[PDB]
Amino acid sequence: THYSRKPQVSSKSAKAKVSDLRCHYKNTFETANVINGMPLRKAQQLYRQVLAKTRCIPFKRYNGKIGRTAQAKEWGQTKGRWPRKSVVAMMSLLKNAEANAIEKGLDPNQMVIKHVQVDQAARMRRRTYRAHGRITPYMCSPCHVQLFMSEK
RNA sequence: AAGUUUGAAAAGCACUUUGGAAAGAGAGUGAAAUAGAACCUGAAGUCGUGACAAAGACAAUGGAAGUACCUCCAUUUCAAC
RNA sequence: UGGAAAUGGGGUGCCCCCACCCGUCUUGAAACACGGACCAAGGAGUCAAACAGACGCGCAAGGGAGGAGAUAUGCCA
RNA sequence: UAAGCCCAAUUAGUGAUUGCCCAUUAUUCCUUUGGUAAGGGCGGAAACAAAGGAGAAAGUGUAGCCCUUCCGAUGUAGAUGUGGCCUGGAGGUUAGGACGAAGCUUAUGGCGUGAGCCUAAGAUGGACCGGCCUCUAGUGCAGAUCUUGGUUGGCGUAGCAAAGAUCUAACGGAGAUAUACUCAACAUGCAACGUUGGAUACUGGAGCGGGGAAGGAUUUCGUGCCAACGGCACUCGUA
RNA sequence: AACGUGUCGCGAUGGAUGACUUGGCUUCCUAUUUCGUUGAAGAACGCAGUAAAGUGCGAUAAGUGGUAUCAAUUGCAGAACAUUC
RNA sequence: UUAAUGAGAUUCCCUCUGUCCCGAGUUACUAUCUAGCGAAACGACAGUCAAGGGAACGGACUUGAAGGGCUAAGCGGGGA
RNA sequence: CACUGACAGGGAACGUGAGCUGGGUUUAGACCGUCGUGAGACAGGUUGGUUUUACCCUACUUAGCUGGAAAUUGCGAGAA
Ligand SMILES: [Mg+2]
Ligand SMILES: [Mg+2]
Ligand SMILES: [Mg+2]
Ligand SMILES: [Mg+2]
Ligand SMILES: [Mg+2]
Ligand SMILES: [Mg+2]
Ligand SMILES: [Mg+2]
Ligand SMILES: [Mg+2]
Ligand SMILES: [Mg+2]
Ligand SMILES: [Mg+2]
Ligand SMILES: [Mg+2]
Ligand SMILES: [Mg+2]
Ligand SMILES: [Mg+2]
Ligand SMILES: [Mg+2]
Ligand SMILES: [Mg+2]
Ligand SMILES: [Mg+2]
Ligand SMILES: [Mg+2]
Ligand SMILES: [Mg+2]
Ligand SMILES: [Mg+2]
Ligand SMILES: [Mg+2]
Ligand SMILES: [Mg+2]
Ligand SMILES: [Mg+2]
Ligand SMILES: [Mg+2]
Ligand SMILES: [Mg+2]
Ligand SMILES: [Mg+2]
Ligand SMILES: [Mg+2]
Ligand SMILES: [Mg+2]
Ligand SMILES: [Mg+2]
Ligand SMILES: [Mg+2]
Ligand SMILES: [Mg+2]
Ligand SMILES: [Mg+2]
Ligand SMILES: [Mg+2]
Ligand SMILES: [Mg+2]
Ligand SMILES: [Mg+2]
Ligand SMILES: [Mg+2]
Ligand SMILES: [Mg+2]
Ligand SMILES: [Mg+2]
Ligand SMILES: [Mg+2]
Ligand code: NA
Ligand code: NA
Repeated sequence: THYSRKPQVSSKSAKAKVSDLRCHYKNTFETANVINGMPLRKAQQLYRQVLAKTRCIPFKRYNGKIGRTAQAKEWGQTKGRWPRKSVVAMMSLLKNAEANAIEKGLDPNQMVIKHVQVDQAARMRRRTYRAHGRITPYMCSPCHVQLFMSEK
């Protein structure tokens, strides 16, 4: 078993995924979730504008004590950020899904994202040095991402 | 500390395509890939996603008796019965 | 004789009423007394010897070995 | 003109006797369980094919041999009983399994006061194992500042602030000038890297100069490479 | 509205359980059974076509000689008395 | 008892001043916002008050008074 | 000792140490007196002697977003 959900019509759908991405899971969770119901072209425009810092990514769940901004009002929030490392990773994933649709013989201008899921992957371990001769964990948290889109 | 315990047999994924690569989407081997490499089974705890139920502020949990809605459950009945 | 009715179970919400946090020492705990983030696996009246009582079994003015030997026996501690 | 205090009533000089509300108490009915428990039955009366039915054990304890009757029932420390429940192995006996064993999952119901037992489904698994009578033991977990492994809120938070510092163009590189429509360009690909040439600074001869001992032992050099490591980054490196 | 709560289907992280066992522990028996200056036990360094560890071996170095057997060893090279060189 | 000496203990005087009357203004690095990276302590469950009684100082109990939800920067009354 | 209208008395864990300070009291060094054979003692004197942590909940101070009268539902209807 691969994907937690199944497209309505398989012959008019494209899929993509990536494992052990080495981006912060909490940052990638917010970046991927905002495009869940959007058309493919509209999702790609949003990521370009986030890199230009004219629009932001809303942080809805993992947002404890982050800054407030005026660009979060269009999402009905007050807190948002511009995580560039997560954005460029999601840009590559959309290109792969677009390539799969063209190979099948579909129109990328008529595709709508219908499924986005981000999960925690296995962690990697480093160490840090504290006062009074203590050693304490210094961990990294990568993530898995999967998605598919369907033609309207 | 640590069973290299995949599979009967490596037959360990030729080839197309997107990517700098890692990899993804197809195709194929095999009874099984939900057996893809330290790979039999794969629990608890924790997390993501979809559908649904609602819900002020009485921390939450709990008892007793009803009601609204649901029920991949059980049993009974279907003709001067 | 059906995508049937009915009666019991099961699930979630709601209403009226009821309802102090577990384990422990202590005369007295809910306590401003101590141990208490979650789960899996592990974790504590045992073996031997002397004595006594209750109960079961064999024999009885007798009861019973132990060590050892002998041959079925050269499969059989 | 009490909903206060002291007396006194029960529908009021009309006719005689109990105004009303609330218990794990009292009376009564149903069911369970145990007795210093109390009784009865247990020689199969006779007769009876489908197309009135079953049962009837001489019995401590059961799915209690059956029926009738009476009484008691809470409890820390503690004692005892249970044809009382559950786990690993042994002697017997009786079954199951590739038409799918063990294990695992549950808005799968049924049974039992309960410990628990059994069935259903798996769109799970792939080779062993259940019941009954005896025997045996390293035989049942919620907590011991318990042991070992894993996870987790705090949390994208505290912070990554001594030693003054970099700027520019051109090469290199996948690391860019990366767009669906509209459209001239900005308002839709950001940030970051090595080398060379310029510019600007620092060390300031008790030097981030050039050589040795102790200690280290290939860290030296060239080419390549960027999975992990250099707590930011790398096309670079004592990797 | 959002955050948050609850139940169900699916998926992650994690490595428990079951089945398996060339290992351990314990109890018995047999005998022409007990090392070294004729240099032992232990320590070091080396040896393969390819060879880091481990195993075996010692410049005759993953081994020479003899007896028995009877066609392999194998990741890839290489070699090729069968009457048994 | 003692000249010289003392990061030794003590009292007064001159000079001096933000020690104070009584505070005000400026600078570098922080805190604060962003990109990358990323912990610990602690953690029964939780978290609005007044009086009452109670192991004689309650977040939970009795009777009253408050209380729409979610958040950013600070603070040091309580969490005996 | 002065000024003034006057220089009243008390509580708040003998209010207030993750607010400060550390002079006193009360470790380890050392001197004196008295006591003890002695090691040592003295609510007797003297000198020198580390003051740790907030990023959690609440309270308080400011600073933002946002539903809602059956206080999220009923279609359950009330106009100062
Ligand atoms: Mg902060
Ligand atoms: Mg440090
Ligand atoms: Mg399998
Ligand atoms: Mg597996
Ligand atoms: Mg799980
Ligand atoms: Mg209670
Ligand atoms: Mg006491
Ligand atoms: Mg108690
Ligand atoms: Mg108290
Ligand atoms: Mg104690
Ligand atoms: Mg005799
Ligand atoms: Mg009775
Ligand atoms: Mg009793
Ligand atoms: Mg055992
Ligand atoms: Mg459940
Ligand atoms: Mg035990
Ligand atoms: Mg356990
Ligand atoms: Mg920060
Ligand atoms: Mg900084
Ligand atoms: Mg600092
Ligand atoms: Mg500096
Ligand atoms: Mg650029
Ligand atoms: Mg330059
Ligand atoms: Mg020098
Ligand atoms: Mg780094
Ligand atoms: Mg020689
Ligand atoms: Mg109070
Ligand atoms: Mg009120
Ligand atoms: Mg705050
Ligand atoms: Mg405080
Ligand atoms: Mg007082
Ligand atoms: Mg203090
Ligand atoms: Mg204080
Ligand atoms: Mg002092
Ligand atoms: Mg003396
Ligand atoms: Mg002093
Ligand atoms: Mg309404
Ligand atoms: Mg209305
Ligand atoms: Na000089
Ligand atoms: Na408390």
